[PDB]
Amino acid sequence: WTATSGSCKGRCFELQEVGPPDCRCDNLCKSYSSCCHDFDELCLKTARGWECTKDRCGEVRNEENACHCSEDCLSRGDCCTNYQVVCKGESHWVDDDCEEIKVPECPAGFVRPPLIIFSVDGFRASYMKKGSKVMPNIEKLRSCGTHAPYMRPVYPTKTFPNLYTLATGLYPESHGIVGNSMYDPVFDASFHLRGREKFNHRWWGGQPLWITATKQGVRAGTFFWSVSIPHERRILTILQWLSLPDNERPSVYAFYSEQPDFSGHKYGPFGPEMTNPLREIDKTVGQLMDGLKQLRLHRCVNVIFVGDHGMEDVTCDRTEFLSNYLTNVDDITLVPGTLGRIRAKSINNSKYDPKTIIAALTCKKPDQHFKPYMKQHLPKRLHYANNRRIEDIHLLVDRRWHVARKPLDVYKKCFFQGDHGFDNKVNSMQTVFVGYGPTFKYRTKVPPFENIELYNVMCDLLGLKPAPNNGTHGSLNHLLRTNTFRPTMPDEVSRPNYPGIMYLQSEFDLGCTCDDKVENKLEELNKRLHTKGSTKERHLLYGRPAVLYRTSYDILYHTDFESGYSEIFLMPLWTSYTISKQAEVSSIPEHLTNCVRPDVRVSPGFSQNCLAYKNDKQMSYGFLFPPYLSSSPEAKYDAFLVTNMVPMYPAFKRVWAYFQRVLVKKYASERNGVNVISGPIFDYNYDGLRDTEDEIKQYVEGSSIPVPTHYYSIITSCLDFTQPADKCDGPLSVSSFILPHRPDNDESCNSSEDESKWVEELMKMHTARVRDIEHLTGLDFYRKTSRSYSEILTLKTYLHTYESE
Ligand SMILES: *[C@@H]1O[C@H](CO)[C@@H](O[C@@H]2O[C@H](CO)[C@@H](O[C@@H]3O[C@H](CO[C@H]4O[C@H](CO)[C@@H](O)[C@H](O[C@H]5O[C@H](CO)[C@@H](O)[C@H](O)[C@@H]5O[C@H]5O[C@H](CO)[C@@H](O)[C@H](O)[C@@H]5O)[C@@H]4O)[C@@H](O)[C@H](O[C@H]4O[C@H](CO)[C@@H](O)[C@H](O)[C@@H]4O[C@H]4O[C@H](CO)[C@@H](O)[C@H](O)[C@@H]4O)[C@@H]3O)[C@H](O)[C@H]2NC(C)=O)[C@H](O)[C@H]1NC(C)=O
Ligand SMILES: O=C(Nc1ccccc1)c1cc(S(=O)(=O)N2CCCCC2)c(Cl)cc1Cl
Ligand SMILES: [Ca+2]
Ligand SMILES: [Cl-]
Ligand code: NA
Ligand code: NA
Ligand SMILES: [Zn+2]
Repeated sequence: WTATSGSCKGRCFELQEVGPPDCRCDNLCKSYSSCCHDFDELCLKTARGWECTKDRCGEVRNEENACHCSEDCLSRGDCCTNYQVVCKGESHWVDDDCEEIKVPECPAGFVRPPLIIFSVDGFRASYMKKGSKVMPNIEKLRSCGTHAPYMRPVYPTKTFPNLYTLATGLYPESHGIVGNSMYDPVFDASFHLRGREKFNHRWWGGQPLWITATKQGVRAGTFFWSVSIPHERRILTILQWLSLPDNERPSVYAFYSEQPDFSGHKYGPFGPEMTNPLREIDKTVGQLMDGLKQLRLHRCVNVIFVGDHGMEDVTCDRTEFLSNYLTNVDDITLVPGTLGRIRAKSINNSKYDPKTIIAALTCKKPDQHFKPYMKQHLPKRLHYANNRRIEDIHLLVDRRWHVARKPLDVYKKCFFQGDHGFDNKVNSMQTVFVGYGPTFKYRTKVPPFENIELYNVMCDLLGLKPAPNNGTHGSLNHLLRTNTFRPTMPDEVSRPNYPGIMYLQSEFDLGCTCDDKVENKLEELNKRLHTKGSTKERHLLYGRPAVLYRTSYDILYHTDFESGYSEIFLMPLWTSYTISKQAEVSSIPEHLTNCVRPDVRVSPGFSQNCLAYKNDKQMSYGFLFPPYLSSSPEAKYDAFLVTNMVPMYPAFKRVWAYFQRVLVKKYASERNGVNVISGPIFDYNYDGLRDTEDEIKQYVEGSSIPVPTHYYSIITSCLDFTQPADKCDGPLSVSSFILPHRPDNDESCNSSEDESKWVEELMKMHTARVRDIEHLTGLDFYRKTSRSYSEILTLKTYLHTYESE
């Protein structure tokens, strides 16, 4: 109950929120049924519209008008945004040449440049080029400030997950807003866009920018606007707040637009009806910038123009129906649309079984436009699993498509021509970023980056210390003129051992055999130097990775590769090798097919054994440095060392063998040499973080050899590909992957065919950032390069997406 009989007199859009049953005058009251009786009248004035005209110039202040053109309006801070243009012969901000803002030019009393976040829903990245003729204010921000060709949203590419990621720097799985619709089984509550439950604080995790600012003594405007408050009024309110006294004035502000998303749903991303909503957004930007110029703040404020997601063409006839796959369709709840989430309709039903649901949804139709997943098998790059609100069964829906439970659901809900929510690597889902202001660079283009990074930068822009988040702080330093954050490399926690020859062959009883007792004074001194790290500068190009947790491990040197061998997990954490453009692929000789050799540098007790693999009917083994790429028949023996061996399902060996036999060499030809670092990942609790040994759920039968959940590789070369990977003078180029270690290839519908028809497609799907691999392994790569650390941070956040332009 609200006693809505108090007044909003002088309280319009108050920044602090009052405790009911006192009525509220903040820009949230509408949504709570709690506005004072006189809110509309006093706070939502509209008399005479939004623009000064010639005859209103110097008028007598009439307090009923929406905005003012009277003489005193500037010092009252409530002029219409075009006042100076109409009544003082000023020019519009968009008609002025841009001039570098080298330093903040702020009125006295400003202790820091304010930050204004202008967020636009559904603003697809290509609108910047395609709509450029009708968006002159946005185009001026873009060309004069710092801009990216696009900004990658988070998955799912829905509105609240992304806005809250912008505000917190967190993956939806960590902040908790994992969709536009959700069920929390601990609360036993649901969350929908309509309604009031979305306002309960228990849904919203992490620490959003407005709370970060408040806790550190920076005042914030609101980050939420009631849908009925028109855009002109939101601008005028921000401009009014900017005129408060030094002690009351916020330092950070947010504007939000429902457009062009609202229209994109009805008409499609490029429907002819879309030109007008782009015109109108641009006009709103014009009003803000003219408003800032009037207050002499247009060379003082940092402005971020940022989208939450793009928009794709989607119609009702492109709907796949679960009723065409399942007979039990009434025992399930589907969260539908551009992604699928499935749970049991009732937890009393113990005859509900996720395994048979997945099987009934897997490769059932020739052109199937979705793919089912246990959430833990989703591409690690999506970071979409570690939250009780994310259902165990997920469907990744193809771009342009919908999934629904039954046809009745679609026609008893064609309405729409556009939607979003798809995989965040999809081009149509990309959105925009422009930074304009004293703290951003002048006329600078930066490479595409992910919206998880912005929270750190907004904290930098405001002199705040960011709460712990998923950005990599310093990876966006190149956007900024000043205020950069000077990060330091994390300290190595465990130093390695460097074992020499310490064990006789006959101390090993591992059940391993090798045809290798076939017999020099030149070439024994040679092989000794190789084992001491003579070729290490060839194969370890950027230094050895640092181990950032407490563990016991050995560096092992070889002619063709170097490894960091874990005595705890009985395999390498990392293996590093360089393959030059000239290198040749050979095969495994027949006498060596099943050869595994003891490593006399490493004790029996810290080794794998062949017998476990023999006894384990499901589990076979592969090698991290591939025998196929050995530099010589004699160096090939090193590849069969028990310390280069890792556990692999036969189904996964098809993938691995193709990557190692065909793809590595392909990349080295295309890229002019590559450096490769490969290894195992253990993420049994799917939190995106390295497992400790007591978290391992599966071992090679009858042994202590833990089974990886994934295998990674990091493939580095010279960005200037006229220089070979091993002799590169400037910036690097990287692509990486985290392949799921699965006992079947059910994920690849074409897997019964030749690996050349499906393997590379699978790897592309599981593309990753080096930074994803660092979280999963506790390692830190690129420790010794000739590049600045900020540049390396940017490289570590890079994702190779395999989309076209
Ligand atoms: C992306 O960045 C983020 C932020 O840096 C990373 O997430 C962090 O990961 C940390 C490591 O896992 C984690 O630290 C844990 O914190 C526990 C305290 O949790 C509270 O405090 C934090 C900080 O204020 C707060 O944010 C938390 O809020 C979570 O929970 C509520 C819901 O309950 C949500 O509203 C909120 O959104 C958030 O949810 C998310 O996090 C939790 C995990 O905390 C997930 O379960 C959710 O699904 C969701 O993703 C909390 O209010 C603390 O208790 C933990 O400590 C246990 O484990 C350690 C190991 O060191 C042990 O030593 C401790 O003693 C303790 O163990 C005891 O409890 C165990 C579990 O009950 C038990 O098994 C043992 O036997 C012991 O008795 C731990 O320190 C931190 O909370 C999150 N922060 C956030 C915001 O998510 C994330 O990893 C990054 N992602 C990637 C890929 O890099
Ligand atoms: O992050 C948000 N806005 C946003 C706007 C621009 C740029 C980035 C983010 C956001 C804030 C609110 S809230 O402030 O009202 N709130 C949050 C926590 C307590 C419950 C009610 C709500 Cl309900 C929804 C969103 Cl999406
Ligand atoms: Ca883990
Ligand atoms: Cl959703
Ligand atoms: Na086996
Ligand atoms: Na298959
Ligand atoms: Zn939308």
